[PDB]
Amino acid sequence: KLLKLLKKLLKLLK
Repeated sequence: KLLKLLKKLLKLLK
């Protein structure tokens, strides 16, 4: 789902 996609993109900045 596109909700877990937000966590997959978060590790690219945090």
